[PDB]
Amino acid sequence: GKRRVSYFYEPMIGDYYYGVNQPTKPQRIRVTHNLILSYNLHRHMEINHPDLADASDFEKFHSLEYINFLKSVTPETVTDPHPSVSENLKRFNVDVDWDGPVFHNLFDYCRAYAGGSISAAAKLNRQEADIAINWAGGMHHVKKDKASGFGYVNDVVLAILELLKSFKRVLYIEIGFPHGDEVEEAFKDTDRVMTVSFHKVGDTGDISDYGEGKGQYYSLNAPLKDGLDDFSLRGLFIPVIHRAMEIYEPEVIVLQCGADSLAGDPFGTFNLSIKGHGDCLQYVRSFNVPLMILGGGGYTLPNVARCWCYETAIAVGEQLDNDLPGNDYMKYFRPDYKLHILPTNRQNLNTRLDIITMRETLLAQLSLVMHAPSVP
Repeated sequence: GKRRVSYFYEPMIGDYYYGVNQPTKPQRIRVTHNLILSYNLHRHMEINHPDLADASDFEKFHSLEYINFLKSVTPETVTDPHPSVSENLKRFNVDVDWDGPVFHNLFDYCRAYAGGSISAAAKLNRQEADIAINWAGGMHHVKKDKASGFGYVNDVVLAILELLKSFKRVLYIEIGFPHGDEVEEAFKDTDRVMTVSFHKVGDTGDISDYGEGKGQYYSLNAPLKDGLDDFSLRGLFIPVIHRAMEIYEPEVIVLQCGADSLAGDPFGTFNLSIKGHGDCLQYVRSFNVPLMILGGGGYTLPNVARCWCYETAIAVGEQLDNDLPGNDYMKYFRPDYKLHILPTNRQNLNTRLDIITMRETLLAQLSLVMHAPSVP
């Protein structure tokens, strides 16, 4: 009676990201896939090729001038760039200071990763999967007109728009490092999406940024300090999601599993193990409610691949051996060659009392949902 799990993967995505002549250059989705197969997880899920997204899909959320710019970005146009190209790279926040899809096939990279998310939504809509996974997605911080990180299109908004065609109520949860402001804002004035964001304290997503009009109280924010550990996160996550499920009764869940919240990420300050990150998914998966699982940020490639391999196993109801079976990227897991990671020595600035404080605030906010003028 296992859950039906559909796993979306474009095998050419590494080719779009690094070019056809770098087949062994480590690419986060290609390596994640490698680890998943090394644990025989293909035996427990359906592997699906996504339908590619196109510009018309992107333009539901994104500005035409931005999407046209992305179409123009090629190795020939951005190498020795004309000043007009450099100015656009700045205006649209496209970083060209690393090898990556900018220098290979940016637009098809976008079509493939976003297509995975929108294809996952369509499959959940047709009830052909109970859980749909797209690790290449989860780009929640991409703006209508600006890129961010690994992301150039906001596949999360696009996926949620797709789900709203068939589902009355969507619960979106995110455990990546930054606030997915762009997702929260896309849905801020509706009660047909509840957003719950666990993120580093920053410029957006304060604990009283809880929604507008029909959306009042349907945006939840947990702005957390440096050094978040498994214990702290669990103490907040489980009670808040327990109450959200009881009160909001979503028809479908989207979980963004951004891996920049892991210990030792060079662009995050949190201290989660893979067990502590995965515990969030384990709790969500315990509900027999349709589920989309997405990736996101995460800048220590071996830790990202371990994290999403482990979470694939959680999705399919398998336990994995911590001793890594042979894979095609073994040197990157030296010297211990384990699936799980240890937290660093980083102090947790989120005190026990800070966690109780935020918990009581969010639980109180959810109580106010019961008094909303109308029900979705």
